[PDB]
Amino acid sequence: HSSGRENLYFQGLERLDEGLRKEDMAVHVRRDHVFEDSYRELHRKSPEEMKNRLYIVFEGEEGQDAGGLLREWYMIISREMFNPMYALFRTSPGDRVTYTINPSSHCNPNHLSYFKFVGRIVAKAVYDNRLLECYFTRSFYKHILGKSVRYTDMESEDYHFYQGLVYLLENDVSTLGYDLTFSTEVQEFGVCEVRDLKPNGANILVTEENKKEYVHLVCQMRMTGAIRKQLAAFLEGFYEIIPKRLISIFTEQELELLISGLPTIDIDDLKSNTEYHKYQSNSIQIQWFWRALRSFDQADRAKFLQFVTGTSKVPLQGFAALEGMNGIQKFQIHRDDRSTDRLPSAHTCFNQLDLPAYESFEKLRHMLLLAIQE
Ligand code: NA
Repeated sequence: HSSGRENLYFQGLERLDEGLRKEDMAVHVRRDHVFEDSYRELHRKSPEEMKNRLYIVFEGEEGQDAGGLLREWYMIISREMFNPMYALFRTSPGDRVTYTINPSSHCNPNHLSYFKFVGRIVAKAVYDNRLLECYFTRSFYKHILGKSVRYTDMESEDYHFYQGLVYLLENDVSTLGYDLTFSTEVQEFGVCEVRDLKPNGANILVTEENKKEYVHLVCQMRMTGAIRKQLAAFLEGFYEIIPKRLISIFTEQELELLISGLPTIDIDDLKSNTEYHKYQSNSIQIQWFWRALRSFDQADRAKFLQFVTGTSKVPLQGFAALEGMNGIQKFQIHRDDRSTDRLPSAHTCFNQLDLPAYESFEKLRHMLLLAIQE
């Protein structure tokens, strides 16, 4: 990552700055109105204007340290961005801690422009190497990167539908008893429609050799169909500061770490807050697991967390506060029992690692690491 790519990205960004001389720029804001005043103050700016040094003025409160204020301000925008009152962002039902665009955002009639704005902010922060406590779904990170969602990502977004997809994948198409079509229901702006996944989609049956393309098409549609206009607006704001070709250098895991930064994983904390199914605390590959995880630099530790959890966010209260689809859910490890040439797999909504009974430490370590990236 730092092995070349991150650094080209800075090189390429600095090259667009060539001959841009930045200014200082006021943000006049009231304390109880920080978010909306900030919108009013910045949304009509140009992208180039938006690359200026911000300094923030809190109306009618005593003169303060500019640096401390800007930091304070970014923190407020971070939390207020995700305030349910604006109806912009909604939590992952699987991962509880992560956010995407709320399909019901249209009840705020400014939502479209607020989405462009929040896009500009996120990208300004990244541009200026300011870290935000913003934690999105991996599907959302994939959207910024222009990367397609895999059916896997559906487990924490729509459990029943994901279960539907798995069933279709593992079964013969006439074994279903019913037959599917190249179309799904979508509720955009409150309105329900059945959208085709391709021309004449509604009249094209899914078959044994259709079903992969079907699964691909339906996930994209399901994940972005209600969201289209909001995403476009977000992506508009973001790409105006960081061009799409530049940001696309990163993977989805990397992108997240870039915005919010690298998390700290206290392994005594995590270990003290782990559950086991089929394995015991002292099963040999559990001991091997802990030994393995501890041997990871913090890059790989963070990526492992993303893998098993669906986010890089460590809870403020520690891993005893770890959450999942069914509520409070500790990290847990199961022995899966399928063949040993599998990689380990995760189901993030249950904060769950499925770990095969590997024959040796070195094999487990090597195999876990593989699972952590591709
Ligand atoms: Na999770």
